[PDB]
Order: sequence, then structure tokens, then C-alpha cells
Amino acid sequence: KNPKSDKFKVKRFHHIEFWCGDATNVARRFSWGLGMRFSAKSDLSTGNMVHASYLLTSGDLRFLFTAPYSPSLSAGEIKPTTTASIPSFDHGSCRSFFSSHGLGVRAVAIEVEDAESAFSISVANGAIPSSPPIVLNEAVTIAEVKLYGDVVLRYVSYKAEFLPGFERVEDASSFPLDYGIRRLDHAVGNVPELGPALTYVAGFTGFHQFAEFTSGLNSAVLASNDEMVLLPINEPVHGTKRKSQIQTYLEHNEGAGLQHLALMSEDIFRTLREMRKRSSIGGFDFMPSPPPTYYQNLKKRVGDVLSDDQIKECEELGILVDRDDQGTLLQIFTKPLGDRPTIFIEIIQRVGCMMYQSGGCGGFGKGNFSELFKSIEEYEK
Amino acid sequence: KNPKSDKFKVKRFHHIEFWCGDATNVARRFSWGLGMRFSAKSDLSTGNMVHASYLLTSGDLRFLFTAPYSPSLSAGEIKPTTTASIPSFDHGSCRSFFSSHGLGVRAVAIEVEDAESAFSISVANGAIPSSPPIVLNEAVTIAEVKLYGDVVLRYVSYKAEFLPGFERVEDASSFPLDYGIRRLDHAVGNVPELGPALTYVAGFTGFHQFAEFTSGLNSAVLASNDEMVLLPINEPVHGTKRKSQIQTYLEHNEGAGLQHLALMSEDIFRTLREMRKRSSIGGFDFMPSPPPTYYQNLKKRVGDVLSDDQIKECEELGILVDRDDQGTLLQIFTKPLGDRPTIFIEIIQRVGCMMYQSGGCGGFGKGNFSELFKSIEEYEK
Ligand SMILES: CCN1C(=O)[C@H](O)[C@@H](C(=O)c2ccc(Cl)c(OCc3ccccc3)c2Cl)[C@H]1C
Ligand SMILES: CCN1C(=O)[C@H](O)[C@@H](C(=O)c2ccc(Cl)c(OCc3ccccc3)c2Cl)[C@H]1C
Ligand SMILES: [Co+2]
Ligand SMILES: [Co+2]
Repeated sequence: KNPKSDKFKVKRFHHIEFWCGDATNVARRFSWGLGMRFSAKSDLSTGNMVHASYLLTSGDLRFLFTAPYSPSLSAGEIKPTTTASIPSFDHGSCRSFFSSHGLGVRAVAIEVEDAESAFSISVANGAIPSSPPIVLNEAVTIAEVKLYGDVVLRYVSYKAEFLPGFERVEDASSFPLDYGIRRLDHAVGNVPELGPALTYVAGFTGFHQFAEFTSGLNSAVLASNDEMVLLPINEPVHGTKRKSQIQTYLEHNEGAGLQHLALMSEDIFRTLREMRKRSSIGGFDFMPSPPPTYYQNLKKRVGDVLSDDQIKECEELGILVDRDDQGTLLQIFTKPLGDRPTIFIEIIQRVGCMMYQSGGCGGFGKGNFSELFKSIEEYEK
Repeated sequence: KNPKSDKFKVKRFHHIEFWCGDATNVARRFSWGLGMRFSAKSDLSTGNMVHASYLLTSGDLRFLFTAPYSPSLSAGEIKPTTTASIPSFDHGSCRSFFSSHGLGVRAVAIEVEDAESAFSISVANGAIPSSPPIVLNEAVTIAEVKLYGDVVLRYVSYKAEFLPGFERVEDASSFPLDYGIRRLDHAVGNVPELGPALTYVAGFTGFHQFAEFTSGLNSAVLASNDEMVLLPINEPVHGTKRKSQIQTYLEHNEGAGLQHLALMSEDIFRTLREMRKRSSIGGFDFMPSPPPTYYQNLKKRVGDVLSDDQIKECEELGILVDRDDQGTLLQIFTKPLGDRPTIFIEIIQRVGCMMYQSGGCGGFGKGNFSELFKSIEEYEK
């Protein structure tokens, strides 16, 4: 069921913002490893004395990397005279975030039709305000509320090119990398308490429950009206023989935060060929591939969706496959993106649910816990 | 003249340590951009709960990238029970360094025959102690004194594989990149006051004056007995029409610090071909190339050292050339390595002074200030 109970008009995921120590090095690493182009900047060269922010894009996916300059560069500024392009930015908040959590997502940004209305309705329905609505150049409105931990849900609305004050980058510096990634499919948070987290977020958004799972975790997914904005949330389950991976996240992250970003590819085979070629030359590493027994068991589960040859390519690339009663899911997971065993990336491609493809087609891969475990045992033999 | 007045036995540059927010992303960016292999690690996977440290190597050049984990992981440790592999490391010092200066060099490490003796002699001759001599696994001794700003001169001595507690990395993760870089040639500091800086460092090392320069700066170079450890130091000169680039460094860096690392290549043409291919795909950018008038004037200055074809290759790659009465210097400069206009890298190759090649053969390029300026004017025409 979909009660379509959004309390304001939500469109799509807009961007993800990482708070960094050095935005330059993280942005360059991510650009090469994921095949994202440098598309906009806001920094000393654009008159911003407060923060360095670099925008990578691949299709509709937007990754923003931001780091603070020395506060001394802007010591004479006040908010009415700021040279910051993102008015919610604060040197102390950013340094405190990074000291506490390390490299990670500060903002999950969704485009809405009116960010001031979304903020007002959200706060009236229980959201904790983080940054009030600010109109940039009479063109864009931006506002932020707390989502979980020190992650904010950012609302962006456009009257009508990322944000005012950002400049398109020199095409000499803008190499047209593209490994096939096209949009953000979902963004997953880890929290200590799922119930209160869900009640809070669904309370102020009107997002509805899309999925739920009850090893080592409990999970539920909140969705917008057209189920294009998808926000899974996990909690640890204590008492299993193996320690909860969610608890390990919370320990190393110093609390709740964003666990993974799932990036939709229009050609997951090409995306993984390109990413795996670069893993050891500055790119991203991938989690260990499942045993050959996993791929032999794949024929019986999805042999009507994927040819043997396509299953063989999944095996070459370490790709996992899951399927519900409506669609089929191809997915794979990177190792953590930075020093701490916290945030990682998922590459996903979905098959089915054509009408456009409906959001969340095929689920989130929960069947792969069981099937991975079974394959583990079968391969040990 | 070389009075050979070193107060203890110094061998060669050993390594450079960067203090980072996220060591993983900086190390991966640098590996790809400079062609350095991942060769050792000390992190959670090696039992280090305190800091993440990754070692890149190219020939004899060693770059170490270190970042702190959450202090909570090691909250029960004391120094006698530490899991840190670098005993001088301190969470608060590292976070304070990075907040103040951004990404940059914390340690210039030189190998000596006895780090305890070097430390004791240095402090007895005026050095400010930073970390006392500590013996690691009865095999390596490490000690640190202040050099300038928050940069330390680190002494390392070996009884006889980087440091105990570091592990060689999986060869799957160790891609054998190599663009030709072979060793650290010199490491340059920017300070507010050159006189006191020189008196301090020469006072505790016995290093002698190798070179001196008196636009926008004054500079002098301190050298070890065999002039293989070379430490130029710059101060700003105020009052010129254009603002001192050294002063700009000091403002953005919040004080004195390391300005550039000059990396010797055994084939500067190959190094620059490889680095320039990667500038816009995660590597390093280079400063603007000199006008064609610079390279036409090169024939008259070094036409006995470099053929026309080799001069044409210098022009293709933006390489600068200088020459003294003893040798010839090929050099080029990157744009800043991170967000702030502070630290950058120089690639260098020296021709001449064969006997082995004597250190500092050809100087440091001071003739290129004048010749660049002249070329500037000639090209405007
Ligand atoms: C339970 C509800 N879920 C969501 O809603 C999610 O989007 C989702 C998901 O993507 C997913 C699906 C299958 C597996 Cl096997 C998996 O773990 C991989 C892994 C193990 C160890 C270290 C790194 C990564 C994940 Cl993380 C899942 C968590
Ligand atoms: C004066 C004594 N010197 C040393 O001892 C040094 O090693 C040395 C050196 O390497 C050098 C040589 C020629 C030039 Cl043109 C130059 O500036 C390039 C540049 C300009 C603007 C932004 C980035 C880089 C440098 Cl930095 C020099 C400073
Ligand atoms: Co997922
Ligand atoms: Co130099």
C-alpha cells in the first residue's frame, strides 16, 4: 500500500554533500574512482573566503565535497556579509563533524517545490531545525532539518546552475569521465534506535513505509509519494554470535550517520569493469566476491531474467543478484570510502516494474543475506 | 666552501609525513597522481587503534599519510600500552595541526646513524624537543625536534621494513605504478623571519649555508656535510608592488610551514608526460607554462647541454631550465596539492657535477625568476 501522505511536494534526490578535511583530494579521488566529472566549484577563485566546495556529477547524480578554510580569511564577515555560497556552512560545525565522524555525508539533499514551505511544514510536524530557509540570488531556496546523528535533510527549490555563487569549471579541468552511474537510488542511515528514528522522520515528512526487515540488524525504508526518494534506516540487533556490523559502524562513527549511498547505473557491467580497473590505482575497492556456488545457485533463481552469459559476467565482476515478486536487483558494495569502517557505496541496477520504472523495483537485496550464507556453507563443503 | 660542520652523522632524507583528515583519500590521490606504490600500512587491520598511516614509495622517495581515528577507540590506552606505530603521534596535536594549517607536511624525516645521539646533540645545541627518542622493537629509534612552525625534523636510525608495526601491503592492493620519481631532493620552508630560522636550524644541526638569494622573498639553503640533505628556507619581502607569495602562504597556512617538496626524477620527460596525462583525472595540475619566448631564449642559454629536440620536449611539457657555473637544472611546479594555496610539489632533474652526482648540482632555479620575467615581457611584445 502507498497512502501517498507526503506533507509537502518532493521531487527527486538532488545532491549529497560530504564534509571533508581537504575537499580537493577527496573530490579528485572520487572523480577518478566513480567516473564523475568536475562540474562546478565555489572556492577562493570564485570569491568564497569561507569554504572550498567542489561538485562532481554523473548523469543526475551530484556529489558535493566541502571543507573549511582558515577562519581568519573571513574573520571580518558576518552572516549578512558572508562570502560563503552555502549559507548553512559553519567552520566550527564542519570541523566538529569531521573530528567526530571522519569523512562522511553531512547533507542528503532533496529537491522540493518550495524549500521554505517544506521547512515550515517539517518543523511544524516535529523536525528539528538545522538551518532556516535562505533565498540565494532570488533564485534558489535552501533549508535544512536534522535527519539522524549529525546528518541533515536539505531542501532545495528552484524558481526556474547548481547554486548561486558556484561557477562552472574550466573544461580543461573538466575531463568527461563517465562509467555509467546516473542517479542516487537510496541513502541508508545507521541509528541506535530504529523505532524513534522512523517515527521522527515519517512524522515530519509524511513519507510512508516501503519495506521492512527483521543478520545483526533491523531495517525499514521510508518513501516519498512516487517512491523515488528512498531512505532505509538500520539499527543494530544485539545478542547474535557475530557482532552487529551496525554496532561497529556506530562505534567507529561516534554515533548515528549515513551508512551507504546506492548509486544507480545504466550499465552495471560497464560501471564495475571501469571501477574495478581503477581499484588499485586510486579508485575504490570492492567487498570480497561471493563463492562460485553463489553463481551456480543464481541460474535457478534468476535464470528467466539473466542469460547464462549475463550470469557469467556477474560472476566475473562479483555482482550480487536478488529478486522479489516484482523485479530483479543487481548490486555490489565497495569497501569503506575512507579510513574508518563506516560509509561505503553500493552500485545498483534494477530490472522490471515498467509502466518509466517504478522506484525500489526489486527491493534492497535482503534475500542476499540468506543466499550469501547458504553459498558460504556450500563452498566450504 | 663546505666546512663539514654537521654535529652528528646524517645520511639521507628518509620520508615525508603528511598529517591528513582522511589518510586513505589523500594517499590514493597522491599514488595515482605521482606514480607511487602503496608499500606499507599501519591501521585497524594491523592492530593500530590510534591512527591510520599509509606509506607510498617511488624509488627511495617515501611519503607517509597519517590521520587519527576516533580517540574513543584507544581511550583505555596509555603511552606504555599504546597500539600506535608512531609513538610521537597525538590525536589532539594532529587535529590541531590540520585545523590550523590544512593538509600539509608534519615531519621531514632524515636517517641518521643514531637518533638518540642526534636528538641529544640537537637539544644540547638549541633545538626545541618535540618527541624524545623511542626505540621500536629494539630495531629502530625515532625522535623529533621542532624545525619551523608546526613542522618537525624527525630523526630515524636503524640497527640493521619501514617501521615496526607497519605491514607490507597485499600485492593485489599494491599496483606497481612508477612515473620515474626516485628521491627527495630538497624540502623548502616558509617562515616570517629568515635570520632567526637559519640561526636556529644551523645552530642545532651544524648544517652549513649552501646557497642564498636576495621577487618577493629572501632565501637561504642549509646543507648536510655531503650536501645531500638540503633545506631551503624563505621569508617574505614586504614593500614590492606585487604582494609577496610567501606572505600569502603564511596567511593561508596560519604561519610558517613547509612550502614545497622537490622530487628528483630519473627521467623528467617521462615523469611529466605521465603526470600531465592524469592532471584532470585525479592527479596534479601544473602551473602555467612559460611563453614560447622562454624556450627560444633557452637555446642561447643551454644549447650546449640540451639539443633542440630536448628543448622542444621541455616546451611540450612546460619544463623550466636553469644553469649555474657547475650544472644544469630541469624543474617544474605543480599547483597547490590541496584546498589552500600553500604546499606544492616541484619535479626536478639535475645534469652535471659528476665525480655520483654531487648534491644541489645546478642550484635551485633562482635564475628563472629573471628569465621568466624577461620572457613575460618579450611575449607581450
Ligand atoms: C536489510 C535492509 N537493507 C537496505 O535497505 C539496504 O539498502 C540494504 C543493502 O544495500 C544490502 C543488501 C544485501 C547485503 Cl549482503 C548488504 O551487505 C553488504 C555488505 C556486508 C559487509 C560490509 C559492506 C557491505 C547490504 Cl548493505 C540492506 C542493508
Ligand atoms: C629563491 C630560492 N629558492 C629555493 O631554494 C627553491 O627550491 C626555489 C624553487 O624551487 C623555485 C625556482 C624558480 C621559480 Cl620561478 C619558483 O617559483 C615557481 C612558482 C611560482 C608561483 C606558484 C608556485 C611555484 C620556485 Cl618555488 C627557490 C624558491
Ligand atoms: Co542498499
Ligand atoms: Co625548489
